[PDB]
Amino acid sequence: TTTQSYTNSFTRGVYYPDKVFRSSVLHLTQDLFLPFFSNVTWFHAIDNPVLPFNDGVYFASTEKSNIIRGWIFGTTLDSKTQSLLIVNNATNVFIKVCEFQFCNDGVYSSANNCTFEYVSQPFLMDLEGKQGNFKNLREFVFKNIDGYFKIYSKHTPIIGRDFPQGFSALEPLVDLPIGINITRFQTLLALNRADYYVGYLQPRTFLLKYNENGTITDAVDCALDPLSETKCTLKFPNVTNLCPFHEVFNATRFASVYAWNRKRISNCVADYSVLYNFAPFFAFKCYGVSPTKLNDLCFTNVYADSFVIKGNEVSQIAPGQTGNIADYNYKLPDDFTGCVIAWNSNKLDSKHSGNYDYWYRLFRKSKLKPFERDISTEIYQAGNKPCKGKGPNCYFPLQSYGFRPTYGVGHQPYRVVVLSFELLHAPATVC
Ligand SMILES: *[C@@H]1O[C@H](CO)[C@@H](O[C@@H]2O[C@H](CO)[C@@H](O)[C@H](O)[C@@H]2O)[C@H](O)[C@H]1NC(C)=O
Ligand SMILES: *[C@@H]1O[C@H](CO)[C@@H](O)[C@H](O)[C@H]1NC(C)=O
Ligand SMILES: *[C@@H]1O[C@H](CO)[C@@H](O)[C@H](O)[C@H]1NC(C)=O
Ligand SMILES: *[C@@H]1O[C@H](CO)[C@@H](O)[C@H](O)[C@H]1NC(C)=O
Ligand SMILES: *[C@@H]1O[C@H](CO)[C@@H](O)[C@H](O)[C@H]1NC(C)=O
Ligand SMILES: *[C@@H]1O[C@H](CO)[C@@H](O)[C@H](O)[C@H]1NC(C)=O
Ligand SMILES: *[C@@H]1O[C@H](CO)[C@@H](O)[C@H](O)[C@H]1NC(C)=O
Repeated sequence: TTTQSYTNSFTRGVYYPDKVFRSSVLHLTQDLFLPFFSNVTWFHAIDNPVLPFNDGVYFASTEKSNIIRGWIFGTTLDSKTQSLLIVNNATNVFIKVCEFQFCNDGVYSSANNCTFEYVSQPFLMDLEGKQGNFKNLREFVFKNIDGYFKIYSKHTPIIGRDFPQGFSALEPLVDLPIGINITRFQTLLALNRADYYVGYLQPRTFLLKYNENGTITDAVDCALDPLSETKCTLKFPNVTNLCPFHEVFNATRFASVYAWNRKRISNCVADYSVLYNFAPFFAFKCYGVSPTKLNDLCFTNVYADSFVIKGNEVSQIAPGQTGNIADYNYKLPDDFTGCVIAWNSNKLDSKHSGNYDYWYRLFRKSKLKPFERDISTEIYQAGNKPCKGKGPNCYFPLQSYGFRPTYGVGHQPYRVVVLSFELLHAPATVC
């Protein structure tokens, strides 16, 4: 079973917003943070309630050695939507993104459209002074800002008070881009023959005091108390491996725009001159960076979203645009920093007697959020009758991009690959 008693969080759950060292400074940040004094649910164990996930979750736990392994994320937690899994097995982790089926207790039996996994050093550290009284308190913070699942942690012992209220910062451990939809949240247990602290983050403005050593000593909220609000107001590397752009441009089944195959590029040397050779460029509209000055810049990560679309939709693809593709199929974010590449390909998307392999979505319940995929076949509703049967007033969502060797250029196949560069203060992986 379990219990759902409520307690107070006090001044707890503040993590270094960036990776920028600061000294004798009173830097003010706006991001997701756990509100000061803000209602954290303390649970027990002796079944395992699936907790809602929104705007990140603050998770703390006090245990003897180990009874909590990891966490599960995703939506509907079934074999119809991709899901996460972060079990800290033994002295390592097991992070992965896969459409997990079920276990109802080997935590999954899914080996389908999965892979896309990330392993790393274990997130569980325990030390004892020859005695078990050293009940170290493990605090974690997770968030899913436009994917890029972020994870923060900090282990601190000498827990003489239930949920110490003293200040404690949180250091990041790993930042892997899952790029999925997360709404639910669940936790794993262990075996044997008082923990589960859970708080939710909300968008707040924090004012943080930084020590000369960079350690965050004190922080004050700016939306909690009149005094707090007033106080707030007054306050290239050793790489030679050429990037796989070759395959990116030498693929044969650049997917349809309804499933934009995103390709992450890292640990490589990006000489775009090869990118200039596998494509008589018809459109090289770069927004965040000048294409001439691309060989003197270092990007922490590069994303190569590849999809073939029609001619007008090439002009459609741009930051802040409109159309049946820019709303329901692929929406580039407004502050895009990257390049779009669209050369012609009427030799691989054509044949006599025709071809209709490709696809696109004219019918979605809402607009597509920036960099989000929506692969699903649901009949669009009309009137007040939910169909899923197909016909008038009952429409299938995606209609075909049937390509043939003889259309006008406005209808001719256009191979589009869009590069999303990362120009932000962080370890440079691509140069
Ligand atoms: C910031 O860094 C200083 C230089 O390392 C710290 O001073 C030291 O403190 C350690 C023990 O904490 C001593 O062993 C050493 O001799 C020296 O005095 C200083 O404490 C630290 N300030 C912090 C962590 O707030
Ligand atoms: C906060 O916790 C108190 C004590 O259990 C409870 O009465 C109150 O309703 C909680 N507020 C919210 C919004 O959860
Ligand atoms: C946990 O599972 C991962 C799966 O890749 C494995 O690499 C790791 O070695 C395991 N943990 C251990 C044995 O410490
Ligand atoms: C994987 O997804 C494709 C469509 O994207 C679907 O046809 C296929 O059945 C899926 N496989 C599984 C079971 O994950
Ligand atoms: C994440 O989950 C919801 C429900 O599954 C889904 O509609 C959407 O992709 C995400 N949330 C919203 C409303 O943006
Ligand atoms: C490259 O190797 C040299 C020699 O070992 C080392 O000093 C340097 O720090 C390395 N650079 C990077 C970015 O790893
Ligand atoms: C792909 O094939 C070879 C490399 O295998 C290359 O010469 C050719 O230009 C490539 N074609 C395109 C369109 O990228």
